[PDB]
Amino acid sequence: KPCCDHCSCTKSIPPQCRCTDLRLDSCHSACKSCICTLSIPAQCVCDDIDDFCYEPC
Amino acid sequence: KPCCDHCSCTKSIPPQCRCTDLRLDSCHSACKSCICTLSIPAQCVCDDIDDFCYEPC
Repeated sequence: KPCCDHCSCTKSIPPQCRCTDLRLDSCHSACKSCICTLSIPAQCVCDDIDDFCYEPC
Repeated sequence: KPCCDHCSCTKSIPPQCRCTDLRLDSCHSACKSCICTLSIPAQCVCDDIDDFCYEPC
């Protein structure tokens, strides 16, 4: 489920945006590159770059 | 080498702070939990929580 509570974007055109959220167990559904701690519950980061931010969670 | 360009902190006492930086190849030297993409060059995130921010990079 694609949402982001904290998005960071560059100030250029096209903008470069990422979600810095750390989430439990898994990244949102639209995340293509999800990296996670090797523990349970997993703490996971999406590091996809996009020209937009997902809507707030 | 411990620095952070973007730190996020809660507004409570004690504060809870993390570095959201995505870095190439590895996390700073003081990072205890570093997670990284499986690619080269690796893109890595520290998700340590601390009651402080590292100084800017």
